[PDB]
Amino acid sequence: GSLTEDGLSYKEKFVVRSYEVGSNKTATVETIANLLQEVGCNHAQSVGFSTDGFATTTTMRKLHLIWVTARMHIEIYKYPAWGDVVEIETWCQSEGRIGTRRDWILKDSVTGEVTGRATSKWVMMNQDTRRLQKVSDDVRDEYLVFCPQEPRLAFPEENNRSLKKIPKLEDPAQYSMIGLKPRRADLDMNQHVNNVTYIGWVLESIPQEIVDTHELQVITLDYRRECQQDDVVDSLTTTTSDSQFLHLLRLSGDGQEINRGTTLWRKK
Amino acid sequence: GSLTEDGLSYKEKFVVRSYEVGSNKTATVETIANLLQEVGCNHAQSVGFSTDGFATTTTMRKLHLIWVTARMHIEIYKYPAWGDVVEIETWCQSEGRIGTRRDWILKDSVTGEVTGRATSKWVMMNQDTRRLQKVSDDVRDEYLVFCPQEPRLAFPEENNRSLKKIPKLEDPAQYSMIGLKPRRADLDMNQHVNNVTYIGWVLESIPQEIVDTHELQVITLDYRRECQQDDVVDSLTTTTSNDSQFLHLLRLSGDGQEINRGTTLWRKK
Ligand SMILES: CCc1nnc(NC(=O)[C@H]2CCCO2)s1
Ligand SMILES: CCc1nnc(NC(=O)[C@H]2CCCO2)s1
Repeated sequence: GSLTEDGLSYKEKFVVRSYEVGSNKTATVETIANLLQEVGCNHAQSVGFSTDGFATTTTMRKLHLIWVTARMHIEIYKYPAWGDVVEIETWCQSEGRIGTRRDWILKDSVTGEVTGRATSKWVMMNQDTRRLQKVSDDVRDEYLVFCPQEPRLAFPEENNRSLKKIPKLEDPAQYSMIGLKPRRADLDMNQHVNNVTYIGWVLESIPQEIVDTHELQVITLDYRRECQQDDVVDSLTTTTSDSQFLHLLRLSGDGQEINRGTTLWRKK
Repeated sequence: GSLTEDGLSYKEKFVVRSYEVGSNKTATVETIANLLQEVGCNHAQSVGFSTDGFATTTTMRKLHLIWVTARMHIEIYKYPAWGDVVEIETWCQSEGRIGTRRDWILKDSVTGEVTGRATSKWVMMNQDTRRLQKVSDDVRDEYLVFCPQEPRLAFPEENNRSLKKIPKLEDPAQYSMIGLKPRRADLDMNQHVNNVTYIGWVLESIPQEIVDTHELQVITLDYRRECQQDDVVDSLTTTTSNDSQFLHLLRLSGDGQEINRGTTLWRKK
């Protein structure tokens, strides 16, 4: 993998591994989300960022500032099969004072066809107090030299699926998965729970019958609070409709919300 | 990756991914175990076996027979870091009428140094009734043409760590992790729980303080029963011992039915 000719985006190819496929003989949504995170880290390293979960840059590290995700939106049209080669292109962009946006384009390396696309919103915050102090003009200069100056959006459509307000799930939930805990495989270098784990936990409340008759097409997820290593999560789901669902992840005890989102599934 | 010049073993290189590393800034033991399974699958495809995790041959598929693991033994001397290139060499061998043995050698592609090695015992079994059976002549001749004829062992030593009898953990356990469940990421094409998941569940009862002051050197695990998709596991551990050793036990919560038992040896950083 490497930065493109203009240095304003990053490309990388991946072969789909045998342990990365699920009950469809094709890659799982956690494999796809993991591959997005991998190409995002390699892009951050190729431009001088911190390589950890946050692409910190200088003066941000001086002020104990980190980039945290607020929203993840993934759309998949064709899940790659075992042995397939998938090319992913990622790029960074400034969203004024609110934060950053990271986009991805998934392609089949054989047919050159777009088989998926993703978008994410990142907010700036203090690593210790966790307060979203997204105020810094000189910090914006250190990352802008790596972003395309003209807008380049994976989902360009005016007021699309990635910019929709997600409501809160009313109790009782139609489907649920209680007692979900992270394991050592789900933790990073600083022992924080991987962003891809939350996606997998959201889908643990989808019934097996839906997974056996449908394929996941769209997933919009909002990150409200981070799940600690010793925390326990409850996954909630209700059919809002193709099939559509409303999701909610909360701490098993107090019922403190960590995530909320929507999923759209298609018949096979 | 490809079969070697003689066609009796398989080699493959892997770059360590960012999501594959843990608290040590190096690959997790589940990443290592996953890479062994990946090169094992590619070796099985390159010689004509099934790629569903059972390495099934023509006659085996006709009689509803599959290959299932009975023991896993992994030894790691240096965990690869993010961005490192690790070369793994795997090969199969017949163990008479008991079953098969699959071995691995892990090397750093830069220094050519051996940074790990693994061994596994595989028994033949009816896919449906789960009854183990002795390897017949028709089946044996179909897989022997892919195994080296002279013995090639990753752990050659006379009475090594990979052929030791593992005892059963007496209650109460010193450490424990209750309510472990598999997720959709842990299931294969036929919805069976991945063999690497059991290794991760065994290590969930090791205290965080041991993980923060030591690195896992050896792991011997025995597979007694398979955990179903809707099953829940209890992980048990007791210190048996610079180095630290433990005894492990995985069992179902609703009955205490054993699925795994093993030993782990850790060394100071
Ligand atoms: C879908 C899950 C994720 N996708 N991407 C992730 N992370 C990243 O791309 C890197 C670059 C920004 C800092 O972290 S998490
Ligand atoms: C450590 C976990 C595993 N290591 N290896 C595994 N599987 C394999 O190598 C292949 C060989 C044919 C059967 O499956 S499971």
